[PDB]
Amino acid sequence: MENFQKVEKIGEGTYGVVYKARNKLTGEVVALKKIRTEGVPSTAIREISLLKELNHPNIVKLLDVIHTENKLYLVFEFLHQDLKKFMDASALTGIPLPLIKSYLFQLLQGLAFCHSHRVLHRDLKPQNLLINTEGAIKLADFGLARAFGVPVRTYTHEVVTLWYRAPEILLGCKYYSTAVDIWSLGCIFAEMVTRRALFPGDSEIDQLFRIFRTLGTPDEVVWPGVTSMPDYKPSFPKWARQDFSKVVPPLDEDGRSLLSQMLHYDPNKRISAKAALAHPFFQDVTKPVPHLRL
Ligand SMILES: NC(=O)c1cc([N+](=O)[O-])ccc1NCc1ccc(Cl)nc1
Repeated sequence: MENFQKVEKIGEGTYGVVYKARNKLTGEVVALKKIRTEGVPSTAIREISLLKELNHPNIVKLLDVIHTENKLYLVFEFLHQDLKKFMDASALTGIPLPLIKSYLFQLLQGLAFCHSHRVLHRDLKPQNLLINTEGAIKLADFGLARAFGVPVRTYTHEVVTLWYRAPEILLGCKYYSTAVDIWSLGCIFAEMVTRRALFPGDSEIDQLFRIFRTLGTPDEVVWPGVTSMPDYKPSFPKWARQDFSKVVPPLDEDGRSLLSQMLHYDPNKRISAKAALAHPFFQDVTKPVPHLRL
């Protein structure tokens, strides 16, 4: 590192390996992601560079985009833990409702900000949500999907998680909208509540059918235009919708109501982040401190 000092290898992101590193000069501790290939598309560097100006308290700060030696590195502010690890650590007792609500409220503020600036995430998941000791939670990797390209694999034959993908993406829609992020966040909200992934599909069709088995196979009534989607097949089985009370028990009606609006099939009916922030569920929102063991 011409200016760093790898503290250790965090993990293996969807784009490349991620390291915790310390800037030798400033002494700042950061997350360094080496991006995956043979020249680095100039189209990508310009788009990524624009994300440096996208700051909000609930968005992981992109500190630098380094294009040198024909390689691409992204330098991000560092946070000590992700929501996936936190949920596993809170598996026995569950994350307290006040903290679940605080986190959801903060993530929606983060999404409202990105979306108002025409920036989508497209691949939200527990591992991309970072938390600190102060009770803050932040979204990591916003806009990388568009700037770069389709995921599929990390960089070393690793299985892409489809659990949080919106149905319109699974049905082959080529144009993503802000709604895909709201869907993923609804899936995460449900998971924090029940302590089990809502739709743990192990293939694109299994993912789609797990959604259908729970929310009902969509039709033209609830989702105008669904039967004309690229990958829609008239042969899809027709499952009846399950009662929401059985999906995320023992969540209260305010919570179930908000979740139902975040999981509407029609992306156009799906609630926006701005509107979700005003939902009665957040009437008593607070900002608790989590018990974090680092
Ligand atoms: N910005 C970051 O700090 C960060 C970035 C990526 N990533 O993919 O670019 C992954 C995890 C991250 N932190 C959470 C974390 C998790 C585990 C450990 Cl040991 N230490 C920190």
